[PDB]
Amino acid sequence: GLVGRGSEGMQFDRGYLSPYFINKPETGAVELESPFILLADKKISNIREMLPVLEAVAKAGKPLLIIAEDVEGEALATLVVNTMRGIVKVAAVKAPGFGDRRKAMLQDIATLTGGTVISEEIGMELEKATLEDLGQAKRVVINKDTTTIIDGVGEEAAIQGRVAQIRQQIEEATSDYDREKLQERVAKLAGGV
Repeated sequence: GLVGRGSEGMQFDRGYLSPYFINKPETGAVELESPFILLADKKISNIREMLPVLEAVAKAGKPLLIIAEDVEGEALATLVVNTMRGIVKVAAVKAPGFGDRRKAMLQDIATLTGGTVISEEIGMELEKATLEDLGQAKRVVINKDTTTIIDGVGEEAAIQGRVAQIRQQIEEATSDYDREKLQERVAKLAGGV
């Protein structure tokens, strides 16, 4: 099953949470150059937990892609109004998958991009997130159905280590279904380098 080409980015089947993020109307897509990337494993709905990071990226002068369980209510509303006013170049999408796998893929993305997942179970506060926790990529492209992360800035050794972790998980898998879902994570990681 050789792939006769180089990587084409890490792509997952989640699209923009608002059409007002679209900055490339020709292709109905959001294209962000050198974006910061926020990874959170919970639903973001309060403006309170969104402003700190927003002011941070606004200060650095960089676009931001937010990947969380979901982004809605006042939080989403604040992202939309500020993006339309041109104060920040943001886009929000739901994290891929569900359950434990959703969490594992959020970590795949964090590792690929040099970011840190803002994890609810361990007590991490979104309002306490800093630029250091944000991941980065050369570019991201989001349309109605997908999100593509191009050239994540993660440490090469860390990314290779994550692939090795998944490889071991595959050997320990008990079904072709599980093995293919694990292999899917490997292919996505390989696509983002």
